[PDB]
Order: sequence, then structure tokens, then C-alpha cells
Amino acid sequence: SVEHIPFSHTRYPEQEMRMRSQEFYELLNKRRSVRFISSEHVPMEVIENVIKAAGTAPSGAHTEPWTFVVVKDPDMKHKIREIIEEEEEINYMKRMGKRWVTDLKKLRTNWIKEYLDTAPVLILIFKQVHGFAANGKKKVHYYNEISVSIACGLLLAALQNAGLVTVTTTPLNCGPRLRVLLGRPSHEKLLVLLPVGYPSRDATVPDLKRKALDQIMVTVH
Amino acid sequence: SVEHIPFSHTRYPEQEMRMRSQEFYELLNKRRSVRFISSEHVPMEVIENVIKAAGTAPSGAHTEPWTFVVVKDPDMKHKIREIIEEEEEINYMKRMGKRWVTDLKKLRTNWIKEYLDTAPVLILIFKQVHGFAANGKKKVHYYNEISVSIACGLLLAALQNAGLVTVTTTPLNCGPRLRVLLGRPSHEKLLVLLPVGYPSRDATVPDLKRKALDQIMVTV
Ligand SMILES: Cc1cc2nc3c(=O)[nH]c(=O)nc-3n(C[C@H](O)[C@H](O)[C@H](O)COP(=O)(O)O)c2cc1C
Ligand SMILES: Cc1cc2nc3c(=O)[nH]c(=O)nc-3n(C[C@H](O)[C@H](O)[C@H](O)COP(=O)(O)O)c2cc1C
Ligand SMILES: N[C@@H](Cc1cc(I)c(O)c(I)c1)C(=O)O
Ligand SMILES: N[C@@H](Cc1cc(I)c(O)c(I)c1)C(=O)O
Repeated sequence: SVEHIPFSHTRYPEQEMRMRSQEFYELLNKRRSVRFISSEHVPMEVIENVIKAAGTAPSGAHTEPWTFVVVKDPDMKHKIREIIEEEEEINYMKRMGKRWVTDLKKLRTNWIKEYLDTAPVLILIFKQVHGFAANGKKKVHYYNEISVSIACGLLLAALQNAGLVTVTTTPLNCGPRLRVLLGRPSHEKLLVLLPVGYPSRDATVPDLKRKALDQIMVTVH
Repeated sequence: SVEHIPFSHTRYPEQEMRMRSQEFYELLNKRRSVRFISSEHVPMEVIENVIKAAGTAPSGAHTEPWTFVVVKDPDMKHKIREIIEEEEEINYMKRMGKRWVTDLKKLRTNWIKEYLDTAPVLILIFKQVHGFAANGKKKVHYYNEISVSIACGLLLAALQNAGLVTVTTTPLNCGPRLRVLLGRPSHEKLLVLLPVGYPSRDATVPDLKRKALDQIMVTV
């Protein structure tokens, strides 16, 4: 059924629009995945306000196919760390394949993940690959992966705006074990882990360049 | 290859963090998919900046596997409308199946898509399923769909921040036809299509409510 209201919208005059879009670009452009996170405590309000932000993503036919699992318990965080090192280490020695580990080299990345223990909160984003109403019939979540991914793009923006850092991780093959560990139901699958907090004093990043605009944008006549 | 540098953070005193993260939530919450786009011209510098924003996304092994095809030419915009409308008609009639079609009544969409002609900008996000080294050899794009989608998330944030509207659309079975029409290379696949501009004077949205925090978040 559902009815249809007018849309009220807030416009800015063209000059203001430009300002806000340069500035927002200049802000997002400082976002860098950080793999070295201070142990220092983050305000729980903020973590909430960024998850809230993520939950404003669009989603196939309005299905909102996403769960955000927040872990700050030092002992559950450790248990996650165990599952992921065990798996990542197999992924590096063999599972990923030679080509993938080669391609990874430059980032100086290994199966050791200090941050899963040091980061004050983790965020595990789970997609719901279908759902159930209160009625208990299966519902279809169209384009669930894209939807949750967008939402997730929204998370990254809110974190960077709120002055927190993270890295977007997809720990290969740790899905099923983390589901079970975290008591998530069978219709939910892990899509990303994000460790959240302040960068560590000694935090570094790989000196990578983003592509020039004329290499992501094509105008067509 | 490599090179690793000290990372420079720009920190905020906690009170300010709650304030910024609340405002940014409120800001984002006023975004809705809008399917009635006015034909007013929008400024390029802005479309540009929302794309620069979208391009600052993370990506699997720093592959950046995204191409944003911007189309403002009315002729071309029209030929996109023909293709899509032709195909969504089939989609609604025979091809999406009954369940899906029903799931969509509440939103009052069909295969007529006027914003394809009306809107002053179309943005087609394509994902690069693989790419090419400077030296011409194939390189793998790890998690390209998630990477491109994420970028797309930042693009939606950037549109919103800037006072424009759109509607994330997935034109099922339009992929190939639009690819060739827009001249794109074989290794590119259309993800999503965004008609961008201001809302029409008349513009509606369905009256949907969003989940509350405790229906999406779970602490352990
Ligand atoms: C990936 C995905 C696919 C979508 N595909 C379409 C579509 O093909 N046609 C359309 O009108 N809207 C599409 N949308 C818009 C959604 O229907 C919209 O977000 C949802 O109905 C709730 O709307 P909201 O943005 O106002 O919160 C899509 C959204 C998502 C994220
Ligand atoms: C979906 C996808 C998967 C990723 N997986 C990992 C990963 O598992 N481990 C890791 O350290 N970083 C991962 N990242 C972070 C990227 O390596 C990083 O985004 C890329 O090198 C560019 O770095 P930047 O975010 O600072 O721009 C992933 C990013 C994307 C979008
Ligand atoms: N892409 C088609 C069908 C469609 C409508 C909506 I609303 C939606 O959320 C999804 I998934 C698909 C169209 O544009 O009408
Ligand atoms: N997930 C592993 C390996 C990995 C590293 C990077 I850097 C990356 O972009 C991707 I795709 C995979 C790890 O976290 O070490």
C-alpha cells in the first residue's frame, strides 16, 4: 500500500554548492586506510552516529539488508583475532595464490593483525542475503551486496568526518566462523571488518597516489 | 615496489566529534531517492567535485576499478532512455518475475523513466572487472564490485552534501547495450545509473521510514 508525500528539499545557491563540494572533496581526500590504531578510548556516541549515518543508505526495493555488529569487549575481540590470523596465514601461505600475494607485497601486509586487539571498537558489517517479516515468510533482498556496500561507503565518510580512522578489511574465508562466534543467524554473511579508533603515534601509510580526475571521469557526446 | 610515510591525522576534541557526527547524520538523513528531476542545468565544478569525492574511496589492493561516465548531451540521454525503457518494459512484464514486481507496487515505478530525458546529468558507474598495467598486461581487480559500490556510497554522500538529488538505479539487462552505446571497453560492466539534478517542483517520494539504531546495530 504506502502513500506518497511531497519532497521538501534544501537548495544552495550555485556558489555555495561549489564551496561545499570542493571542501567535502578536500575532506574525504584525507581519508587513508590506517592499519595501526591507538588503544585509546573512543566516545560511544560517535560510533553510534556513524552507524546511524550508514543506515541512511538507499537499498534495493527498501529492504535495508544490513547488520552492524560492534565489538569492544577485549575478550571477544581477541577471539576474533585468533580466527582471522589462523585463516589469513593459510591465505598467504597458499589459498590466495602467488599472483595475489605478489600484488599485495608493496603494502607490506601480513597475516598478523595487531589492530583487532588494539582498536577500541571493531565494526563487522553483515549483509542479510534474504530476510523474514514478522509474518515469517522469506523476503528477497534485491542487490543486497551493492546495498550494503553503499551503506558501507557511507560509514567510511562518517568516520572520516567524525575524525576517526580505520581500514576496510575483508578477511578471506573467516565468514562462517565469525558468524557462529558472534551468534549471527544463518542468513547473514560477513562483508567487511573495520577496526575503529585514533591512529597510533607511529602510524604510517603507503605513499600511494589516487588517479587524476580525467582517469575516472569520461564525458560522452 | 613500495614507500611508506608517517600518516598525518587531523584530530578533534571529543565534544566536537559528537557534534560533527550528529550533524553529518542529520545531513545524510534528508537524502531520499527522487525520481522526478528538474531540467535546470547544474554546475560542472560540482559534478566534478562529487566525482573527485567518489574517487577517494578505498579499493582492493588499491586498484581503483571505477569509471564514471557522465552524459549531458540530450541526444545521447535520449538513446539511453529508449534502451532502458524498452528493456524495463520486458523486465516488468515477463522477466523480473511476479514476486519482484509486487515488492515494487508500494514505490509506483514502472518502465517509463522520464528523468532519463529530463535530468541535466546522467552518471553511469561502471566497474572494471579487470584492468591494464601501464605495460599493457592484465591486472586483477580484487573485490571490484564492493569497491565500486563503496565509491558509489561516497558519491551519494557527495551529491547530498551539495544539494542535488538522484536515484540509485539498476537497469536490469541494459548492461551490454549501454556499454556499446557509450563506447566503453569490454572489461567494463555497468553497475548503477544516477540521474542527477534538482527535484522537479512537483516531486514526491514514497512515505518510507528508516530502521532505528537498535534494529541495525548489535553490541557484543
Ligand atoms: C543497489 C540498489 C538498487 C536500486 N535499484 C533501483 C532501481 O532499479 N529503480 C529505482 O527506482 N530505484 C532503485 N533503487 C532505489 C531504492 O529503491 C530506494 O533506495 C528505496 O526504495 C528506499 O529509498 P530511499 O533512498 O529514499 O531511502 C535502488 C537502490 C539500491 C541501493
Ligand atoms: C573491499 C576491499 C577489500 C579490502 N580488503 C583489505 C584487506 O583485507 N586488508 C587490508 O589491509 N586492506 C584492505 N582494503 C584496504 C585497501 O587495501 C586500501 O583501500 C587500498 O590499498 C587503498 O588505500 P587507501 O584506503 O588508503 O586509499 C580493502 C579495500 C577494499 C575496498
Ligand atoms: N530497475 C527497475 C525496477 C526496480 C524499481 C525499484 I523502486 C527498486 O528498488 C528495484 I531493486 C528495481 C526500475 O527502475 O523500475
Ligand atoms: N586480507 C588480507 C590480505 C589483503 C590485503 C590487502 I592491503 C588488500 O587490498 C586485500 I583485496 C587483501 C590482509 O588483510 O592482510
